Amino acid sequence: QNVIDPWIRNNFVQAPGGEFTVSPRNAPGEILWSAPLGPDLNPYLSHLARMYNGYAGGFEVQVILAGNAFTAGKIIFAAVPPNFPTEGLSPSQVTMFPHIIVDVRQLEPVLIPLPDVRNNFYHYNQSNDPTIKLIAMLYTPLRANNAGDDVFTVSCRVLTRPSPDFDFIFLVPPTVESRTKPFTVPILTVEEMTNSRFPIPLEKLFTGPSGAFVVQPQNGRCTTDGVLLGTTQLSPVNICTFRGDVTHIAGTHDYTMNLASQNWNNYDPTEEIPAPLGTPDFVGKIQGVLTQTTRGDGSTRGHKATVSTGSVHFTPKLGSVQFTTDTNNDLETGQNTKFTPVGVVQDGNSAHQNEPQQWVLPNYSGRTGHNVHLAPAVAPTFPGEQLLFFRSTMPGCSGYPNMNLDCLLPQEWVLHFYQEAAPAQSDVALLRFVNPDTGRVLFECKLHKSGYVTVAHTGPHDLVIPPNGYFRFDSWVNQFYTLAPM
Amino acid sequence: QNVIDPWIRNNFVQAPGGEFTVSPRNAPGEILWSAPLGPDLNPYLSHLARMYNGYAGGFEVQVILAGNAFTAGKIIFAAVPPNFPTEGLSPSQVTMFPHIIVDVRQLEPVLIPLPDVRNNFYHYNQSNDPTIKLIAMLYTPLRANNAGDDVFTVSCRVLTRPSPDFDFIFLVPPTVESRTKPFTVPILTVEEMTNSRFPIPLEKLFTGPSGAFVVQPQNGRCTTDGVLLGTTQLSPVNICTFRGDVTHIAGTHDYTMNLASQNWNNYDPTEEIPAPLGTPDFVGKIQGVLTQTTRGDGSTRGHKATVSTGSVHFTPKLGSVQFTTDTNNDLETGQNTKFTPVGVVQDGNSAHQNEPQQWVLPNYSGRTGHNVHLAPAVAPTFPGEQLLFFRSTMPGCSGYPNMNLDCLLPQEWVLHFYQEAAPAQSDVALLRFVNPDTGRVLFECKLHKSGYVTVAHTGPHDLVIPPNGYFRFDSWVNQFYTLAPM
Amino acid sequence: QNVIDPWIRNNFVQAPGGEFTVSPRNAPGEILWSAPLGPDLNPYLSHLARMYNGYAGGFEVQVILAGNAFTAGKIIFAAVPPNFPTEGLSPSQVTMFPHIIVDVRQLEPVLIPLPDVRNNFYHYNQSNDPTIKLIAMLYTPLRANNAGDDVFTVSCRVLTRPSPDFDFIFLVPPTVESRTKPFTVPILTVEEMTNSRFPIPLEKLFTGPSGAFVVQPQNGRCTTDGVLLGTTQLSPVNICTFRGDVTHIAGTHDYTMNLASQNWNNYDPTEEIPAPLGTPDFVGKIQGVLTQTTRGDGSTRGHKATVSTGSVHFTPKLGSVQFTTDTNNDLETGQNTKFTPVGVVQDGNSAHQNEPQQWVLPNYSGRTGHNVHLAPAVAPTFPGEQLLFFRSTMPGCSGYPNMNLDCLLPQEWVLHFYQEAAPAQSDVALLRFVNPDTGRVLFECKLHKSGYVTVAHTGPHDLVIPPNGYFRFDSWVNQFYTLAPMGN
Amino acid sequence: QNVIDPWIRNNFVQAPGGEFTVSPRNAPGEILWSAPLGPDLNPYLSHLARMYNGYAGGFEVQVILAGNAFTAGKIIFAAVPPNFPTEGLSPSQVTMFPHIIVDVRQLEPVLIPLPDVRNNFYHYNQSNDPTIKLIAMLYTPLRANNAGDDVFTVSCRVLTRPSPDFDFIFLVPPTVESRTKPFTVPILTVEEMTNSRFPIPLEKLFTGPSGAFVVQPQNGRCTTDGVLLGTTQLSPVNICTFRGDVTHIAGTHDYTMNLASQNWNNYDPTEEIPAPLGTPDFVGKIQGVLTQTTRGDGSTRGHKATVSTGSVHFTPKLGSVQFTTDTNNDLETGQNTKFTPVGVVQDGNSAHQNEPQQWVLPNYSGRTGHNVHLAPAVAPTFPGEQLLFFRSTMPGCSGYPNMNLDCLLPQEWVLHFYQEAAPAQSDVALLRFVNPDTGRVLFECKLHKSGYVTVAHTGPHDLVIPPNGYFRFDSWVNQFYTLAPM
Repeated sequence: QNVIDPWIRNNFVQAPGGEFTVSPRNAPGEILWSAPLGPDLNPYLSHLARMYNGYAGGFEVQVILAGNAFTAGKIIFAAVPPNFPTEGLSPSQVTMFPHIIVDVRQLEPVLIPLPDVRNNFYHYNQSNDPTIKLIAMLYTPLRANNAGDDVFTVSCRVLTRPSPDFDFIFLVPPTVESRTKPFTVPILTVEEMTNSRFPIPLEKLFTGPSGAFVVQPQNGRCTTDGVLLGTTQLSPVNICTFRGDVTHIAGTHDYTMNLASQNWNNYDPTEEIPAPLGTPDFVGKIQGVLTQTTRGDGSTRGHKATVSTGSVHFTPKLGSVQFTTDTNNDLETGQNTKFTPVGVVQDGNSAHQNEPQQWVLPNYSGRTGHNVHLAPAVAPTFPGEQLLFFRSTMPGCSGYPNMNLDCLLPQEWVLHFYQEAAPAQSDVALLRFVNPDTGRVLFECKLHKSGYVTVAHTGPHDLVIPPNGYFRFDSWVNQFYTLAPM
Repeated sequence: QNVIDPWIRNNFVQAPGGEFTVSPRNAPGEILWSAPLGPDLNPYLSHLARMYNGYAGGFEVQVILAGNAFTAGKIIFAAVPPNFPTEGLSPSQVTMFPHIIVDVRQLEPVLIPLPDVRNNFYHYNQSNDPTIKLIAMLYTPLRANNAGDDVFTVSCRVLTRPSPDFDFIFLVPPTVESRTKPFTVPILTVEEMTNSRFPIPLEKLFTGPSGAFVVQPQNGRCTTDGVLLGTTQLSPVNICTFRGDVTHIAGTHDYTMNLASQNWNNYDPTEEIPAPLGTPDFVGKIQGVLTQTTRGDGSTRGHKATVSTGSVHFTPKLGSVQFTTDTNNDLETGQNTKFTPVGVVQDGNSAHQNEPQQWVLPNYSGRTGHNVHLAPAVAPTFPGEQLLFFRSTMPGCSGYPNMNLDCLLPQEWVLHFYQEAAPAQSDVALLRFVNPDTGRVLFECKLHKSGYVTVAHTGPHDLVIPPNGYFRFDSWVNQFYTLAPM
Repeated sequence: QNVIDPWIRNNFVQAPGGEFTVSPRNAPGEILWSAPLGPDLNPYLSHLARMYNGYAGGFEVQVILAGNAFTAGKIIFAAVPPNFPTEGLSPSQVTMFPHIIVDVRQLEPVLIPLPDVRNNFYHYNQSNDPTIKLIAMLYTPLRANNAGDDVFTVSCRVLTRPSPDFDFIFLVPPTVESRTKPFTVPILTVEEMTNSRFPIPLEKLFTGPSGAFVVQPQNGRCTTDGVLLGTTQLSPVNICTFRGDVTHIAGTHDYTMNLASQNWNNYDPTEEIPAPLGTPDFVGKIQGVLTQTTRGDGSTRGHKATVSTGSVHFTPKLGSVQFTTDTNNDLETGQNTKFTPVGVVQDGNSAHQNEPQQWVLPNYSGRTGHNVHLAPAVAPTFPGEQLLFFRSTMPGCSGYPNMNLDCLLPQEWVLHFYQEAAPAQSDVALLRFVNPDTGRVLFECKLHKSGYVTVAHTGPHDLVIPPNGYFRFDSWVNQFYTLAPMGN
Repeated sequence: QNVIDPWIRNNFVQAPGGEFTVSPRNAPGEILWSAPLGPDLNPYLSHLARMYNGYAGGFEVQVILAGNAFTAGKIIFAAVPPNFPTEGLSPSQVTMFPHIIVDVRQLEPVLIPLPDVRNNFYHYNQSNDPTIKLIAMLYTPLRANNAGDDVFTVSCRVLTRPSPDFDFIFLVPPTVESRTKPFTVPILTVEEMTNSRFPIPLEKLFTGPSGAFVVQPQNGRCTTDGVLLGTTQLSPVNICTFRGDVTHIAGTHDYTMNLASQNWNNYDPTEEIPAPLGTPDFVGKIQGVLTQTTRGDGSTRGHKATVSTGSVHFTPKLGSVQFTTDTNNDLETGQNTKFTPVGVVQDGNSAHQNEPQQWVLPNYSGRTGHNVHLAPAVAPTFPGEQLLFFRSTMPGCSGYPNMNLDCLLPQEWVLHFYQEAAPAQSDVALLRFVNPDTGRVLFECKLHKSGYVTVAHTGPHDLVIPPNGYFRFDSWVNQFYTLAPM
């Protein structure tokens, strides 16, 4: 009955993220490891279940500890009931759960049954029902000598196998439902991806502290399950463009432009979006080419145009922008018009590399109120963690613009996330940068569900990488996991 | 005849205060652990006894002593008769009792039964009748024969389970006025908590030596079981304010003030309190505003004033104080007046930042007499441990006053302790400062039941604190517990 | 497989929230009492549920009434299935469910079973899965006007016990974050509380009409769920304290102060709060002491200062406030300053006792727009009751300011509600004022979930209470509760 | 444990929506029939479940496919899992499921069991938890090898009976607010029903092409389950009337009118409605009478007036409209006024019978802005099917207006649908026009749940109707049902 290959039933395989470390710096009460029970703990089962509809049965978990006979310290493994919060658990309270105490001096592996507890006959794959969790916590601290400057840290690995009662229910076609679609990151190299906040190819990767300013970008924001945030869009050729009608302002060289949708349709200000899609999200002076499709004499138009993101008349939310040109009067109202950006310029009365402040969001509503429905601010929370920016150089036509432009996610990544709406099985995913020429790993980074990348490094540092390197997805883990220093 | 859940009777769980430590700093013969028999030895039983009125039966206790292989020592466990005092008990006299001696390197848990020895059917939960007491003493000092500069503190665990004959007698509701409400600490972070010696919000924490001065503040003192000492009072506002009758002294700007009661009555000099509640307990000049309400027309009159706590005339205990101001008129002698402090001032001729003298208690009776009913002095009792002060910056108005102010307990903590009269099962409560977003512990501090906090550190040191950190209670330990260094 | 105390299965105890009243104002068809089937309706079972994770069984419910022999009418109790709408249920249709009809004149109690029906093996404690709901409603119109006077209130009491098949499933430690903690009220006396909208102690309680003026304070607002509303802080020291930069205005004694933060950080005008935390909530002139503390020299010379809220120069939302003082030169603009409130004063050129208008909200953003993100207004709904204000008096310095000040909740109550974060089982909780010397209850009041207190009384009145009385929480009741007359 | 009548368990009856058709016009792979398991599959069970709260058990279904001997084709029946979506399911993926393939020429009924697959004891009647779904798909297109110009549409029947284990759980009264009140159509004949776009009684029915214009009326729109869309309102009188305040414009006869609410209040511009309820939705000049009641003496003043819906000033959404009259006086600006339409007028200079433009929606916001919240457009989805309009003749007053007016639904039908919120079990309801005195059927029409009627006809055609004819509901069918030609 729905027989699984006996090799699976008679062998152990590693859980996707079932590895952790115990260091002398750790204090009692810290949650070392935490994982829910389910088919995801076994990659073979996690792929086989994609063809089935429901599962029911427990697991058997094996714990492997790397230690010798000159160390002391005890770890406790407990099974938490399905609906019970684990935040703030005192180290004394965890012993009240069904628990097993392991010494770091052990050589043999530790076997732990984990039966499934439920109030229904079986679970559904799409139900996402709560399940029994397994948590490993440091009980008695680690006491051991250090080998000079290197601290002795014990390693632990977790393997899982299905119990004899584990079985699937009903058979379904494998590739119609996306709920069980596995997560995958594109394998394009860094030098080929495109910056999301401006139509410029990417240049390199940057790391550094971000506590001196508020990092709240509005472009390239998308959760890993395929949900767009802020004003992020898909097409990379509309990042900083404006489409709509134009009207000259008498007495000057200025034009008031009324925005229209990307399909040249009406735009509704009541939409719960901070600005129409493709609105720039950085204060500065943008130079581009303005082209109109005119009838009568001819459609051949196009002049150099300038947009002031900091002007009080810059109200993309209300549907009106101001354009500065060099011709007194050459356009007319009533024809479709589009603006194509070409670069960023500077004002001669301001400080160098001070106008294109990429971290300062222009007031989308002008002066009548404040911007609304903004994308959530992004900032690291764990110690020793710094954001990984995709950095590109912005060409300038005049002055000395701050050419460094940083994106949290490239346009290809957000497009791929939107296309493949793979649900997230935890709160973060472990990504390591792999060089295919030699197979080595340059560094490991965490990809949060909110759509940003963090690394373990301190201070500014420009990453040096081989051209052929690319990112590869490893496994879903929770925030407890830590990364070795780069 | 009630029945306990069969799971409790068959498994071992950790008592709340069930962990202790053995350190080289411990002298032989010290009482390492002490616990009376009762429901408090098991969290499940300590929670279930709230619904019952009596108990009868013994216990089974395991001790986990997983120490390092390089240590050496001997620990003795003994049982004490019910009425037998243990104030001055010595190791030989301990060995007179039924005893078991165990190594520090023991791997297997040490199992001990505790039959209940009593002269009646069963004990009363609401009473305090003595019963069998279990004591663990350091029979032999701990020494390590390991190469390298290391300290092998041995952490030992205690687990308890009820004997098969354990049972409860009568059923009562879990009301308020009972041995209930287990001790807890407010989850408020440091920033919002307000100072107890002056109406000023806190900004930081400090630790440092205290041998060069006598630390004996009178405000913000409260035992952990809900007892107020000295001049501590609940209201955060009535901390250094005065209210009463004012009389003008001819020929000078000074005024003589007869103190009123807390709300409107007259002060009682016979009260067993060193001073009217809300009297400052530091020698210096305090600046404030005298406010008087005239019932003739409802007009409110406010004048600047200064009070010299170090003056001879400053006698709050006798019910008469002296105020210094700049205007020697515009004040009636038949109306109630209030004094609201604003800051602290100092004489520029005197030593800068040396006049406030935060750790000097002004005499409440002037030259005649002395302070009588004072709070006990606070000093550390264990080597290498220093007090923890909650530091704020009291504002100044002239010169360079010593704005650095320290308080032992924030007003929120004393308010919570008074509101919830939680009984104390031991002398020390372990508090761990934790970061909720990270799960790690910044440091470990001991909260003595007398109402102060001690840490393990040497020399002055300004604490570094995450914004979201808060104190968490873990266990009950005695005075001889050793803390892990920061 | 588990067992509970045999005494519980053989006795009836009162359900914590099982008290309700019937009055002639109530008409047939209105729902009077409603309760889900859970362990929380039995105190011993409620206590045990904190130790276990899953209940699985029914109950036996007993009903006791208290009626005089003049009153007449029937009350119907019924059980509603797990997923059945109860809106619009006529008194005729409700009889089709399992039901009991109890006469108001019935001395003896009446019994009713509550067998649990479900499609699951057992329920979860931290979940909202629908269960059988016991309802109690009027069957025939009540007629008691002849008896006694006022509005004869007939009382009810509901007792419960577990069925023989009731049993728990999993054993878990009782943790603080369980989200099952019962709601509680601080036992602090009224005289030691702190006013939530000014740093002065409380003195008395007040009741009076509220229809002549709009009640919408922004201070002292906090729901029973621990969510802070409007512009409320935790520390009662920063109630009306401003901290930030100061700039002198040449030619006069006025100063312009730019607020930074409560932690001397950069101000954030993009926050959704109506005004910076700790701003005054009334229109009036406030007198205090402004102190400047130079870092290098500690030039801490205090100066008398006044701030006039409601004027065109009072724009806390934008980040600018005007101070009026006596010395226009003895202040350095390069150092931050703070303002310490002392009292309020009244302009003598106006009518006496008119300057402080607590209810009126000053324009936080001056002439540039109307205030936004305000706390919801508070007004009683059940006819025959009035709001209960915690009343104090501020000190005065000049003029004849209005001494009266009212706050909806004391600061200690707000702090306790924020700390506890106890979930609310209904919209109204019943609180009785209790004298601890003898244990007698003085009066009853209803604490709404929105964060205000109501008591049944008409006309202005100052409550007379012993100095050592304190509030106590008893149960959760619906809006149809007929509150007993206060009478003190 | 209740018992069903033994007659039901032993005999087969036809489900309400239990008939479908196979036609040469059907493309392969289309979902011919779809039905979830439940009481709805049997009229007796669908009536008995009104008294109960839950059910559990399977069904047995016969399919009658008595087709002609000259046809050819294959139909596949498959069972779908509970949580399995069927939005984009293809025939191969259907064959992945348990399947049975039957001919169109089959004589014996095809018998299929449907066991209930569930993860709990029983389902809730008031809920919408997914269960086993049965789908019949056209595996092979239908072709006929018969001489002669004929179309052999094959009508197929479905009968259901409950399995022996079918049972109900709990007993509840059949109240109003429940899954009750089976759908029904008023038995009123065509003549008495009144128009929804104007207060004029109907006279005829029409069918015709709709590809030359966009059919999107805003009045008389209502889904079959009791939801009002656009500006549809219940009252047959307040259909094109206005009420509010009037102001005179100096120098001209035009008046500016501020709209009031439905009864007396002020209009709310923030409402999620395109215009005040009862606003006309066709571009043209409407003639009516303005009536004003003077509270000074009770006098009533009535004047002729004309409103130009196509004018720029006609902005009902903004709360201001413009009226044109012949007398520029005799109207006060401080009293409520009502506008009662009488007919439609047109400019004789313009094209005759071309100004009313019944299928053109006037802009509710004038030149500025656009219509925002509109009802979905109506267009046929099956080849050879045309909309059915209820035609009336709106009166005129001058010139030759296009008096021909069409409405999708009469006001009685929308009133009945709103009054009785009957849930819909499918997307299409079959309505047959019948003659009660004869018993024959004049024609067959489909009533889409979006609130429109479609028939099978080509080209313009005026319906011929007996005086006593009325619409009768028969069954529920999906979108792909083919109708018998008139």
